[PDB]
Formats: sequence, C-alpha cells, structure tokens
Amino acid sequence: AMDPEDVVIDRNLLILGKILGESVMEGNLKQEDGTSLKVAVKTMSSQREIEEFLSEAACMKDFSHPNVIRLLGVCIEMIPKPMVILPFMKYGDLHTYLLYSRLETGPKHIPLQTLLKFMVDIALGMEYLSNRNFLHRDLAARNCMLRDDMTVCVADFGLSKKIYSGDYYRQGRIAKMPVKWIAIESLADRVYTSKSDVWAFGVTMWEIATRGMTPYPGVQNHEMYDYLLHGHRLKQPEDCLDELYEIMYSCWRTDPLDRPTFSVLRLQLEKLLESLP
Ligand SMILES: Cn1cc(Nc2ncc(C3CN(c4nc5ccc(OCCC(C)(C)O)cc5o4)C3)nc2C(N)=O)cn1
Ligand SMILES: [Cl-]
Ligand SMILES: [Cl-]
Ligand SMILES: [Cl-]
Ligand SMILES: [Cl-]
Repeated sequence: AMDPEDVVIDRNLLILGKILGESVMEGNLKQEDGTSLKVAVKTMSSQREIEEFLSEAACMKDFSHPNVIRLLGVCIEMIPKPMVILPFMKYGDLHTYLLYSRLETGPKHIPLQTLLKFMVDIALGMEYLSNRNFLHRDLAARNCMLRDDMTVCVADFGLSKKIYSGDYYRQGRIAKMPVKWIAIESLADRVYTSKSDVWAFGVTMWEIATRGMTPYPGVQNHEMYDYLLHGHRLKQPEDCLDELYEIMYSCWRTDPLDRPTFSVLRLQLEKLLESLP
C-alpha cells in the first residue's frame, strides 16, 4: 500500500496488551531508542481504498490543539486491517469518570467550576475542528478523554467527515449512531452539518452537568424523533446555573441556523466560568 504522508508504523514495533474497551486495546510501542511507550490501539462487506484511511489518519496526525487527541500513526496487520495508535490516557473516558465520581471510591465530588471547565475544554477542541471544516458526527462525553493533567480532549474521530469529502463507506456506520445525541433535522436522513455537532455539544454539556445521566430519562430511543418534533428538550439538571442551562438550550433550537457557533459557545462558557467565585 502507498503511504505518501508516512503515517504507517511498523507492525513489529507494536505489542498488543489488554482490552481497554469494546475495540480499544492497551499496547507498547518501541521507540527509536531501547525505550517502550504506553499507547492505546483502536481497531474498527464493501470497503474503500486503504490509502484513503491512511490519508485521513495523516491529516489528523497534524492536529495541534491541547483539547483534541493527537493520533500517533497507523499499524497494518493481516486482508489488511488498519489500527490507530494513540497516546495512552490512564484516566479513560469522561462519561465513566463522571459516573465514578458519584461513588465514595471514585474521584471526589466534582465542583461546579471543574464541570464548567470540562465544557470549555470540549468547546475549544470543537472550535478547532470546526474551523478546519471537520464534522465530528459522534460528539458525546463517552468520546471525550481525560488527559493525565485533568484537561479534556475531544477524541474518537473514526466516523468524522471533512466537509465536501467522500463519505459513502461510512454511511452504514452513521446509520447506527446513538439517536439521543442527534440533531432533530439530522434524524430523518442522517445528514450532518456543523450545527449537528453544536446540538451534540449541548447534549454533552447536559451529560457533564448531570454527572453521567443518560439523556432524556423516561424517553425511549424509538420515541426520540416525535419527542423533539413536539418541541420537547433535555430538562434543566438539578443545581445547573440558569445561565448554563440557557447556553445548552441554544444548542437545541429547531432551525440549525439559530444555534450559535463553537466560537460563540466557547466565549460564553469562558465568561460564565470567569464570573464565578
Ligand atoms: C478503560 N480505559 C480506557 C482507556 N483509554 C482509552 N479508552 C478509549 C479511547 C478511545 C479510542 N480513541 C480514539 N480516538 C481516535 C481519534 C481518531 C481515530 O481514527 C482517526 C483515523 C480515521 C478517521 C481514518 O479512522 C481513532 C480514535 O480512537 C479514544 N482511547 C483511550 C486512550 N487513548 O488511552 C483507559 N482506561
Ligand atoms: Cl473512533
Ligand atoms: Cl461519497
Ligand atoms: Cl453527513
Ligand atoms: Cl431530560
């Protein structure tokens, strides 16, 4: 296979460890020196040219923002199967972290200002992706990672789409996306815009504010489109600042043109956080 951007890492340099999630695995990557590096490995019927997976991975390897995960490379192993090499993040995903915090043994009770800072981190990463014409298409707390220094990075770009680029071979997976994070207009035919990500960002904010609750208690996935069509939205979480709830609600306006951009959301959240004692 041709790799013009040199994103492929030799398969012999990678040693696969335990399963982190389901798939994501732990791994050890031998560097130029005798040293080993702890990494994570993501592995994902009519398929596109593998050269395009490598080109997309090479483009993401050039992402440089503290709130966006940075791909290390791709390892190919045999029918070639690509595996994405990522920095190892021992704290894991934000969604599980929020649930663990509601246990005596988990992280301490998360202060309201730490919850807000997690949202600022995500809006900063999304502003960076949005400005580069990337649609995440799977934004949720389970797809945000906690760095060792407790800053959040947006991650899991496996089903993302650069605006105007080809997307035929992702359609089958896009059709299976969890319905409770999808914008009302994107539910009918699974067609996404930057405003679809803004809707998902509002849902993600609500997940952070509720400390990991599943969106829309009492509403089943099959009832979701009709529920939103009737104008119903996620309810204000207990102790959620009214100002914060209004920022979340602006992400779910029926007309996508009425929702704010990530730059506006980000500034609104930074100002709200600064105003707190
Ligand atoms: C229990 N536990 C779990 C951990 N750590 C983890 N758990 C889950 C993840 C997910 C898997 N990640 C992920 N971000 C990605 C971005 C891009 C990508 O492909 C782009 C190329 C192309 C478009 C062509 O597909 C694939 C990606 O996969 C976040 N990561 C870790 C970690 N990094 O350590 C600790 N404890
Ligand atoms: Cl992914
Ligand atoms: Cl296409
Ligand atoms: Cl789309
Ligand atoms: Cl709700």
